[PDB]
Amino acid sequence: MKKRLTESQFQEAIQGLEVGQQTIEIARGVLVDGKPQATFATSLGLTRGAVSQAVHRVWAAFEDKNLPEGYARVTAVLPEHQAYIVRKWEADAKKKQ
Amino acid sequence: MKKRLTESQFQEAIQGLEVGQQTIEIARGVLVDGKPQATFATSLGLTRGAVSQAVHRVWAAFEDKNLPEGYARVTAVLPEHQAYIVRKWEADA
DNA sequence: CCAAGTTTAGCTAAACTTG
DNA sequence: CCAAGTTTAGCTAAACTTG
Repeated sequence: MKKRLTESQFQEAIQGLEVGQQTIEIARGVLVDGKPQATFATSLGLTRGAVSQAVHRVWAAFEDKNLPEGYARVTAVLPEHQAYIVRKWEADAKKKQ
Repeated sequence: MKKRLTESQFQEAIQGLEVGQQTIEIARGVLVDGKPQATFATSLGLTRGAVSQAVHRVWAAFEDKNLPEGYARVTAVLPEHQAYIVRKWEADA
């Protein structure tokens, strides 16, 4: 019920995004129009898991585009201490609330 | 190519991994016994994609465990400069 | 408790990649 | 070409989480 976009936010999310029209329609109805995921499961004959994933794809896409300014995602295999530091960097940024 | 394992690496690989006996059989058949994926596609009535995925789940598992002692894969969203630092570190291998 | 939503190994399609 | 293998959005099952 919580977790939502504007049309403008939504349009950003789906720009470039490689997904079909069903996914788009489901995500808009849920994220923009505040309708329950369950009415799309029912109406489309789909499990609730499928609908949660559809909504998730558009959600995730929006987040990947709204990372704090200047910030980058990074992944790497690191030795223990260097890995610990990344954990601490993040965790100290989470305990910045 | 062509990626392969002993039955002992294979076991190390899948330890702690949630994986069914079918994925196990396909992965063993291909990575240990050296058989081709197409074999299992027919014998089990699966698509090539499914077999290709089965082999992948185990291979990725092995990869994560043949990593050097203490080494860990990590992911984060950081300020560029800290990301720069992580890339610099990660290059050092 | 309840009902809605989440998660993840594992499947398909079908376009793509490799040798 | 073709044979075999890769990729990834989309789906399920059904345990688990959330409100």
